[PDB]
Formats: sequence, structure tokens, C-alpha cells
Amino acid sequence: KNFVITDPRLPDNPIIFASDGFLELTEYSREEILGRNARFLQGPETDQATVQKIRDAIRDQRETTVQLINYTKSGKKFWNLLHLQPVRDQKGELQYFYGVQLDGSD
Amino acid sequence: KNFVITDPRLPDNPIIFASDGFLELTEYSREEILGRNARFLQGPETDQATVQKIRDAIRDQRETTVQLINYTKSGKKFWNLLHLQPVRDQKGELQYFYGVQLDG
Ligand SMILES: Cc1cc2nc3c(=O)[nH]c(=O)nc-3n(C[C@H](O)[C@H](O)[C@H](O)COP(=O)(O)O)c2cc1C
Ligand SMILES: Cc1cc2nc3c(=O)[nH]c(=O)nc-3n(C[C@H](O)[C@H](O)[C@H](O)COP(=O)(O)O)c2cc1C
Repeated sequence: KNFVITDPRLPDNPIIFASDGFLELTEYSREEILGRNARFLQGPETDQATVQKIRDAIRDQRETTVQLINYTKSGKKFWNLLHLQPVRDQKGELQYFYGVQLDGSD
Repeated sequence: KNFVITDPRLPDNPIIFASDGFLELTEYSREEILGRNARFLQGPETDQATVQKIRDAIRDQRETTVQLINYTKSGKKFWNLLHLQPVRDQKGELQYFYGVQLDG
């Protein structure tokens, strides 16, 4: 449903692709998010310990699944169940990350 | 989850990205599928009427959701619950399609 792809070879690992679901979940337009790092979803209640775990997973290029507070464009809080996965080229060099977002609201 | 991205501007609308989930569902490696049209998943039991529906949605650049028989690399049949969505660039020109696949 909700997924993004980023390009870690570009500065600050920007989003280069986002699904319609992600746009609807976050209330941003495709135009507003392309070329930005996904961290703009974080806000006042976001646990920095979880952010650090993500940062570490990215550095190590390992898949990870975490739960963290994110915010829509209007500032609406939601729990984001976030899955991250690296993808590498045939020479083995990191090429993309993808992320799948689930809203944990009931 | 299981998803792929294709580029309809390239000859024959090849897969340019596939999730790990898609690879597990279909039993193919990323190397084996990149640069190929997804039709290699089809086979004898695949309903051609549904294939035509997909073709028309792509030609019309419209989202669609269909159900069709596919085959894994080893030849195992599965129903593919397939949702297709066009994506446009900032100028409004068709740029990609994405597809989300569910095994039932
Ligand atoms: C593919 C991908 C998707 C991501 N999706 C989210 C997300 O939905 N919400 C979020 O808070 N961070 C997301 N991130 C994490 C941030 O981009 C960034 O990695 C995180 O904030 C840790 O880095 P930092 O300490 O430099 O901010 C995603 C990262 C990647 C690579
Ligand atoms: C993004 C995307 C994903 C697709 N995924 C599948 C798939 O998983 N299985 C399948 O049988 N066809 C899939 N297709 C459809 C085929 O690639 C092709 O469009 C269809 O077979 C009709 O074209 P044809 O008559 O030339 O074969 C997908 C198409 C797109 C654009």
C-alpha cells in the first residue's frame, strides 16, 4: 500500500519514488516529497532512540522493522510501522533503499 | 510487501524494480527479472481476457485491480491479486507504473 524508494548514492538519501498510498497517508503531494529525506515525517513525540536505530540500520545496510511516531503534513500524529530494506546492484554496491509504512492507528 | 515498478517508456514496459517479497512470491532472483516484462509470469492456465484487461488499463494509463493465474520460477501456480497504478512526472507525462501483488 504505502511504500517509498530512496537513492543512497545521492546526497542525504532522498526519496525518488512514492506510492499513492504514501501520499494519502502523509497528506503530502508527490511534488512536495521527491528529493527530500524521509525524516520530515518525524516530530515532537518521535523517540530519538528509535531514530538512532534506523540511522544505524541504514549505515549497516540491513533490513529492519521499527515502530515510531510520525506526523502528516497538517501535523496529525500516527504510529508508523516502518520496514526498511536495502537493494544492491549486480556488482554488489548499494543502489536503493525501500520502505513500507503501515499506519497503526485503530 | 510484494511490489514492482515498471517503466512504460522503455521497450516492452520492463520491470525496473522489485521488492524482496515479490522475489519470494515468484521464486525469481532480482537479476533474473530486471529488464523483463512481467508477462513471463503467465502460462497455460492464465485467462487471456484478464491479460487484455491489463493491456487496456496500461494503454489508457489508468489504475486497475485484477486477479490472474501466474507461475513461479519452479512452475507452481498461484493467483496473483494484482493492483496497477500509473505514476506521472511533474510535467504530467506518464513515467512509471507500479504493481502490488498478493498471493491468496
Ligand atoms: C526507504 C526509507 C524510508 C524511510 N521512511 C521513513 C518513514 O516513513 N518515517 C520516518 O520517520 N523515517 C523514515 N526513514 C528514515 C529517515 O530517512 C532517516 O533515515 C532517519 O531519520 C535516521 O536518519 P537521521 O538520524 O539522519 O535522521 C526512511 C528511510 C529510508 C531509507
Ligand atoms: C507495474 C506492472 C506490474 C505487472 N505485474 C504483473 C504480474 O505480476 N503478473 C502478470 O501476469 N502480469 C503483470 N503485469 C502485466 C504484463 O506486464 C503485461 O502488461 C500484460 O501481460 C499485458 O500485456 P501483453 O498482452 O503484451 O502481454 C504487470 C504490468 C505492470 C505495468
